[PDB]
Amino acid sequence: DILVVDDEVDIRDLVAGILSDEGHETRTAFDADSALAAINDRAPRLVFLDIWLQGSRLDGLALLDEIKKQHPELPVVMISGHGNIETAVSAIRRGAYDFIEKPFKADRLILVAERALETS
Repeated sequence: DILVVDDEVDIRDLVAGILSDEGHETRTAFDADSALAAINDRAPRLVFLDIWLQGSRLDGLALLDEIKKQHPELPVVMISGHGNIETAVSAIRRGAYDFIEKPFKADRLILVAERALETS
């Protein structure tokens, strides 16, 4: 499976839509509790995780740490905004595979998803 964790419904729908159109089965979550429950239900192949997760008990990086602690082999790709490159590089230092910055194109998203799925 491939889990998309983002409180921003528009970006989450766009990401899930692009990946589903490419032939991947997608699952969505909107915070730390919904994401952790979805992974414990069935471990996904890949996770796309928003760096903020506004309204969540745990923000994107605090959730990344939790996912990495519980599932070290599970690749996590961050999704960030303009001016967040230092937070995205901090996420890579903490185990994130990569990051994608908004506004992003579909081919870029599929490429990073592809690249993350090969390292196994």
